Amino acid sequence: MTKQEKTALNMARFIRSQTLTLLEKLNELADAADEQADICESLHDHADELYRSCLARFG
Amino acid sequence: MTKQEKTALNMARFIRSQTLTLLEKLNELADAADEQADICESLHDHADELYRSCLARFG
Repeated sequence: MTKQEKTALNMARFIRSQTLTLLEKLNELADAADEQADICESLHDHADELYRSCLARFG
Repeated sequence: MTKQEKTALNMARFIRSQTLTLLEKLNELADAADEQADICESLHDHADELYRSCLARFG
């Protein structure tokens, strides 16, 4: 991979992990963050899809 | 807002900014990251929607 590709891939990994952490936090807030947790569940799946796509293309 | 809500809101802001940075990086790679940039454009819009939702609910 190029160095520029590696930066992007590392950032995609980081975003996937951050979105999981946020999902956990929103889930822990229960009813007080219910709709937000549902949006974040989708967000995390989308971050995972991006990471996988980068890995397959660059790697 | 609660302190737990503030943590979540701050994290949602951070993720929105990180996804924009990644989008810029993927766009700069042009054809070499085209599909990934298209996924990331959607990802950033979804992060913006999450942030806005948290802000309106917690704030």
